[PDB]
Amino acid sequence: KIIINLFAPNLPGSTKEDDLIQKSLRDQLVESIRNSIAYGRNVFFVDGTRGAGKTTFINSVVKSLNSDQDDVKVNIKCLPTIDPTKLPRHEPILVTVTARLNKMVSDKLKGYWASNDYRKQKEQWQNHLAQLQRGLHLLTDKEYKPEYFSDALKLDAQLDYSIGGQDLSEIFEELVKRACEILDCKAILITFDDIDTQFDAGWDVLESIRKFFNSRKLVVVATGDLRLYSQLIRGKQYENYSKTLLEQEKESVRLAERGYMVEHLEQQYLLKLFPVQKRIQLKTMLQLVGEKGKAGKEEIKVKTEPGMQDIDAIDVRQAIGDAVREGLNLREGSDADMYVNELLKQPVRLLMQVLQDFYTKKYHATSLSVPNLLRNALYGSMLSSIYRAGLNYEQHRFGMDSLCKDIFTYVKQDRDFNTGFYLRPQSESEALRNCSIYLASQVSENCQGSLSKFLQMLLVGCGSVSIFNQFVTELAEKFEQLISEYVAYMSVGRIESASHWANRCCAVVANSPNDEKIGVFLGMVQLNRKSRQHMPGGYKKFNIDTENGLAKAAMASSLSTVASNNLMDFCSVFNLIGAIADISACRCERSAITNAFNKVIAQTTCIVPPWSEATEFSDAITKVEQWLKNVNEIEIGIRPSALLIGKVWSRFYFNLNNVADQHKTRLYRNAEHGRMASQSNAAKIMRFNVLAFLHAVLVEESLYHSVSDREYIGEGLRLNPVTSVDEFEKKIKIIGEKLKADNKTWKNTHPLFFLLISCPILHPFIFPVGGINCSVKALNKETSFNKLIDEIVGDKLLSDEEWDYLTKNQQIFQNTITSLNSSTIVGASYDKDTP
Amino acid sequence: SACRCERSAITNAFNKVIAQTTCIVPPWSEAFSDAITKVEQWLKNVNEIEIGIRPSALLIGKVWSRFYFNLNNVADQHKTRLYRNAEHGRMASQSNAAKIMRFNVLAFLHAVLVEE
Ligand SMILES: Nc1ncnc2c1ncn2[C@@H]1O[C@H](COP(=O)(O)OP(=O)(O)OP(=O)(O)O)[C@@H](O)[C@H]1O
Repeated sequence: KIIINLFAPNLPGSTKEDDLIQKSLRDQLVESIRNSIAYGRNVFFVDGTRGAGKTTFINSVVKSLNSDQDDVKVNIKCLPTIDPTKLPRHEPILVTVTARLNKMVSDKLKGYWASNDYRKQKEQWQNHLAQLQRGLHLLTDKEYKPEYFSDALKLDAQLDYSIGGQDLSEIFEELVKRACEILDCKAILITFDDIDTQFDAGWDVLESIRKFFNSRKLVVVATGDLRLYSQLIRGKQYENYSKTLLEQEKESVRLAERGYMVEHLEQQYLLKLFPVQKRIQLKTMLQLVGEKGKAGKEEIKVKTEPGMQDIDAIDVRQAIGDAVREGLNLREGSDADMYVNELLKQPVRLLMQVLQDFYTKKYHATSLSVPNLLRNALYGSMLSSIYRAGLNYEQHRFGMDSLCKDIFTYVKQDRDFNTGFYLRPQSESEALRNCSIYLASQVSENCQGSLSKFLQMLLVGCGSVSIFNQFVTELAEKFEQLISEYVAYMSVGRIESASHWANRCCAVVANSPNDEKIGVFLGMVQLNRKSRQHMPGGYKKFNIDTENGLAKAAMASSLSTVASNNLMDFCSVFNLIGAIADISACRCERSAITNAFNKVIAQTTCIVPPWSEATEFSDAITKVEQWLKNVNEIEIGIRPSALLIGKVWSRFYFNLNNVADQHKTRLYRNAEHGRMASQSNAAKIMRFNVLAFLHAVLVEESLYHSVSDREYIGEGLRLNPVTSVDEFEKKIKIIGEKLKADNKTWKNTHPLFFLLISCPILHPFIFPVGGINCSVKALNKETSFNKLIDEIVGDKLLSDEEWDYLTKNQQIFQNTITSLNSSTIVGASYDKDTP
Repeated sequence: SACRCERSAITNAFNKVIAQTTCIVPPWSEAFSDAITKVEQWLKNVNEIEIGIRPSALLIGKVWSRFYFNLNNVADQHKTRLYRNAEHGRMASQSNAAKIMRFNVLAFLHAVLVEE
């Protein structure tokens, strides 16, 4: 039963019983210490990294040994713990030990009453101390005076030392023996604190232990890190090599053999001092409480509130679980517990300061933004790792712009361009591992409570590194110059708008001239700006004026042109998504919504990246204004994570790869008004580009969104819709009834998909006139698809007569695209027809 | 091979291994309801048998070595046996994609079998 009170100071000095994390080792060491005496140098080493609690451990060992020392068969007196870092820089350790030993002895003489025995054993003690003072210069001398030879040849004493000469260890050995007689103890414990704070001063501890602490009446307990003593020992065996030899034999053959010798003298210097059978490894908090399935060797509980009852105290893994899950907006499972495990493997001081800072402000805040509490808690603890890894550190500049830059500068060092945006604690280095949980808190804090910041992190944050894992990585110091150019061109960290990112993102996927020269790309299709001959069928140069209402608005938000030797023109889904990320940010006023469609269309000049060789429109605004009304009351309960945004991009990116190549072929002569799956056109590619985003959001919303604990897709193969709709239709059908079963609505369980499926900007792209897979029986799926969508959003996207025109083989369309199918894709050969 | 052999978790874990996994090229590049049921008793046997598994470092290394070399021969001898007609056929002189992957799987079973 171990309970840690977070509102207590929780310091190594101010830690009483009943909260010792190391209670199994404290008892195990003490009995093993007593066993050694009850049965030669006797040194116990308590291993452990920095912040493990080594000072707190020995502090408990002395407390558990000084109690009932005379009430047990083997009496062991303990000196106060010696801290090698806090001692005077030049004070010998033997001086410190003797000074602390003299105080213990003198205090015992003042407890005696028989003056005959008091005076008999005080003359001996003063004689031994005076003899130690006489020979103390042997340590603090830079030369050997010839007149000291008389001291070695003096025998004017009754000691009758075994070996001749003024051996200081011999003088100290009987000094300890005299002290044991006075204190009436069978041994004396010399506890040495760790040297981790300043480890160059721990050499005197090592040399003193092996020289003067060899007696059977001395028990030495020294803690620290063997990884740190090894560097101290190795650097001192190198000082035994003459400087001239090192300078004259700098070549590898003899240099390597010397290094083999030093590591082979270091190895046995540790084995001589701290024997393996006596070392004790301090267990980190993960090894105590254990995992969910593995039995917890101990039971650690945390008092997360002031005045909390002992029964009320909650388990530490649950306490970390609450902070990690709510702080990162993350749901119970492998991903949430992967962060919790990493926080447990942290040094105890670092972990106990994350919890202390998080739960102190959490309680104080109520007297909420839990992700903000964890962001500040992790910022302070992982600050040394943030500085090392080069992440943003100023707190007045925290925001979306200063976060997407951090995600790019993190995966660049992590080298995980495929899954780095997940921000999982997987990096081998501890600095990048520490930043991963801090960055995850940053993403779960900024994007929380707003849909606009979710899409900016999706495109600018997660996307920018994927648009680097391809289309920029083939060009690769040159790599650091490529990074410098790429982030300056795309202006990540200072983006003007999400749409502005998409237009630059259009060029990089365009300034990489793909094979077959077809102007069909990942999530973007090129369209001709000029008219020529040789165009069969109804294919024609794209004209924006053909579309009406939302149809004109939807393309205007999607069209993006880049200035080059010739003005390329593109229709991307990133521009469509970036437009949504811009409308959501602004207010519900009509004036601001109008500018969103008109931020890029006719006032931007997207020069190619340097790494290249060369009214009814008011009705459209009304629908967007109505949708923005929904966003401002639904997005307040959104809980996006760094995992969800990373996952949603991953599926959305994978689909855009499938639809890119699976439609690079089906661009045949009769593809206009495509009705079979073997014919595709600009209305087909863009329909599944948009439907890819609506699916990636849909499938991994229920999978990973923290608002709904349960899973509503159920168990099955989560195939994604490419050139088809049944894959999307299968999942959207089966989700609907489960919420009715659980008495939950579509908006309070999948707020992200509900908002994006009800966005009028992408509504014309869901059912383009050109893009409809009205097969003999697949049209029933789309008929169900339209019915499901019309019920999710609450409004009929297309009227009964409007739907019949798309399926059955004039009409004006104010809600669906019209001229996209007739558009001519650059680099497409319109000579081969569908067979 | 997961823990607790939970009929739902085994189903949940089975859908992960069959889900399509897409990955990008490395930077150093120049370019079933009754199916889950049959898995249940397999984990019933695994949890009551794997306790006795005593895999050495040499065992794991050696089994791979036979496993690594066999797939070299399979990818080399069948590298030219993709003829025009009847690769499924009747004899071993011709090879198809269903027997390149048959001997690749059989190589793993053999390498485990022979050197265990
Ligand atoms: N038994 C314990 N109970 C409560 N908190 C503990 C305990 N052990 C360690 N801690 C926490 O971990 C921190 C580290 O303690 P400690 O000073 O012993 O570590 P150290 O870094 O190994 O030692 P040093 O201060 O000598 O460098 C403490 O300040 C405290 O916050």
